[PDB]
Amino acid sequence: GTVRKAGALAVKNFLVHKKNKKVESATRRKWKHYWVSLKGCTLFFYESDGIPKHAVWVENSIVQAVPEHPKKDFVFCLSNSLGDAFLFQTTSQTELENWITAIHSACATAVARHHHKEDTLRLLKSEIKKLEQKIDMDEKMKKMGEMQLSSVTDSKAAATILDQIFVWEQNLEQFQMDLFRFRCYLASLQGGELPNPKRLLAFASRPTKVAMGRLGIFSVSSFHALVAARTG
Repeated sequence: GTVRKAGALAVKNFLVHKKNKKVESATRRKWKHYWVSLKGCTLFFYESDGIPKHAVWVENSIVQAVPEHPKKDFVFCLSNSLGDAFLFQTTSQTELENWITAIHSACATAVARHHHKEDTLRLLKSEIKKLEQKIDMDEKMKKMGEMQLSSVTDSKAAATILDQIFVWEQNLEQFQMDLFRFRCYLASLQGGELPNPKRLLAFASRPTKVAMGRLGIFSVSSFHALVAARTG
């Protein structure tokens, strides 16, 4: 409940997930300036012309720099655990990095408290290892199922296997996203470099690539929103 970071930020809605379960582009709006405080795992927005006006819960979030934003420098994008994303602009490159580190650190903390552990670093490493194993197992089984398909003549049995193949496809996306997120949280705590966004995007399934094409956006942020929108 302590203030981890506070500062001036311009803010704009970027993706929204209202219904159901469909991520859409947010209606176009002016950037709005706020004094913004990160307390625990929540960003509080205060009208600079004066108790918080808005509050955004950012547990299990991902924050990514958007250096290629057209009209603006020091823009970053936070995608939450529900399928929404938000654009923020800060005052400098250093403060951008500071904001990323502080949000990811609050997240790392909230995760540790969810597993009732005090040693956040140890927990994150444990969760990272577990995900890596889940992923390895399900990639192997998925391949086994695909190969198995050509020797299954009964269409009902084949259909059931195809179902599980696609279930693994979706789960693998989610696991990869979660792993990326935990690597962000771990980097924040270690002063390490963030995981590679382009590597993550290579794990997008075909239906996700289609969806992104519909949003008109191919980024860690839109990928994350789509996955999270599945409450995945």
